[PDB]
Amino acid sequence: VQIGPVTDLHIVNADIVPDGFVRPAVNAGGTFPGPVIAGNVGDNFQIVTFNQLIECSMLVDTSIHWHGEFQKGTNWADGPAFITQCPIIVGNSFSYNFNVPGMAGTYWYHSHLTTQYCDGLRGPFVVYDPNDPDANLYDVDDDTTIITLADWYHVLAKEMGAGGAITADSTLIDGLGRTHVNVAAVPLSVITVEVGKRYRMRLVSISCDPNYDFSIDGHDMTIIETDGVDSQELTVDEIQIFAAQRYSFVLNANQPVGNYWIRANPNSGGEGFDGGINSAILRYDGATTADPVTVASTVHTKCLIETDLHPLSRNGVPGNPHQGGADCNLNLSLGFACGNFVINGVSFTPPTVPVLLQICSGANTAADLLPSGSVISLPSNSTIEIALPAGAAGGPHPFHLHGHDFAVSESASNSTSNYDDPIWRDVVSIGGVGDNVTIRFCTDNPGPWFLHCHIDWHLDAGFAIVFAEDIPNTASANPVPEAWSNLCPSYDSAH
Ligand SMILES: [Cu+2]
Ligand SMILES: [Cu+2]
Ligand SMILES: [Cu+2]
Ligand SMILES: [Cu+2]
Repeated sequence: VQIGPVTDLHIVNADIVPDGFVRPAVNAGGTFPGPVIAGNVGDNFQIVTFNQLIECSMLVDTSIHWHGEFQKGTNWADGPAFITQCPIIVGNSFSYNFNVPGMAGTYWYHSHLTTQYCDGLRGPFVVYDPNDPDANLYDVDDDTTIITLADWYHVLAKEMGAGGAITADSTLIDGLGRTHVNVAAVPLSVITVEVGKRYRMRLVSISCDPNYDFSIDGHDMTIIETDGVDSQELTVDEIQIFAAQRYSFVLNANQPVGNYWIRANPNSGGEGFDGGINSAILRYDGATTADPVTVASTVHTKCLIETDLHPLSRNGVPGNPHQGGADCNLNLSLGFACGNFVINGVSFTPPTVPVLLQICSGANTAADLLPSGSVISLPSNSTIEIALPAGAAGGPHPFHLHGHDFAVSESASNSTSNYDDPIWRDVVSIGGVGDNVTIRFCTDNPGPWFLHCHIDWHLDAGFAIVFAEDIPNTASANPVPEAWSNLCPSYDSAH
């Protein structure tokens, strides 16, 4: 279902059984995944989030992030708990009121408090471009062509331990799928196509953890969008999609009428497709209603390599064409030890006062801000470079920056930098030991912006820092509604 751009969104508890196993959940909009929130580029979004949570097992507080939305001038509406706001308490509501100028494409929204989004609060967010340069490449782009991939757990997030290797109990495609262990024959999702039509498939990772090897038996996929960024056409037969990444791909339904397996193999949890785990069904109108009997190609011959992607627009790369050819170039030490992750030797633990409130209250520099050593200040209108050399315990880590997208100057498993025409995106795999994934952006958005691994269990384990961008201009750029100012007093009073 699609709602927005002006909408209510109730946050409720519900037991659900997507793989046949009932357990508690925290749901946005009553459903799993949440309803698609949609608008057109430049629209004003006004999302009234009513917190009606009762089940403490998964926390009754909440806070919602709009993933890949820049939130310029509205840092207060970003969502990360104790970064830009205190959580909303049960019984209250809060209006996320923001614009999306300049942005179109496929996004998502999730709880940004603790590991709550694992427990169900996740859904797609699409900004339609009425002048999409890609439009002519397909016949169908609508709610039926959104494909979410979700890891699902039989153990409540709050009880995961942590960390501590944690693994999912099934893979859900459009909210249905089968349990990895003692697989029960429960309903699979169907994606219906018509012979000869081309589809804009919007592939959304709403994963708390695993990355997926995504493929469709017998069919090609032509990538045209990555994390909101129109790309030149790239035809692949497999897509490794990491947590919180998005791709639009054109599917040309050019195979014989029939049933074809859709496959999403996670990097942990159940391996293979026995009993139809890691599966959904691509069904042609006119096919018998039966499970597919198709097989994957023994070797995928054109799998997505990220260095093959290039922006549709002439984005280029900011700054100078050599490592550290930036106004402010950074290299972070990313570590894991004794169950916790560190950035520059500091594991992230959420502050009592949100970083935004700290700045609004009078803080002027990173040194003034809590948590100590968990904030790096950035000057305005400056080319930033961030190298994120991998090696920390598993891995591969999908790093994500709030309030910005970025040029991927260096990709996973390839030590050749691209300062000419690399894809821009908002979440990127930093690959493996010896890799040196590197990103560049320009500081044109004052506010405290989260940078973290998007494996939620790793975020909770402290793999995060805040870029406090243009601290002196942060209050003037981001005026707050009284409801925002009411959040922390209500929250602290209740706790
Ligand atoms: Cu996110
Ligand atoms: Cu985000
Ligand atoms: Cu990680
Ligand atoms: Cu985040």
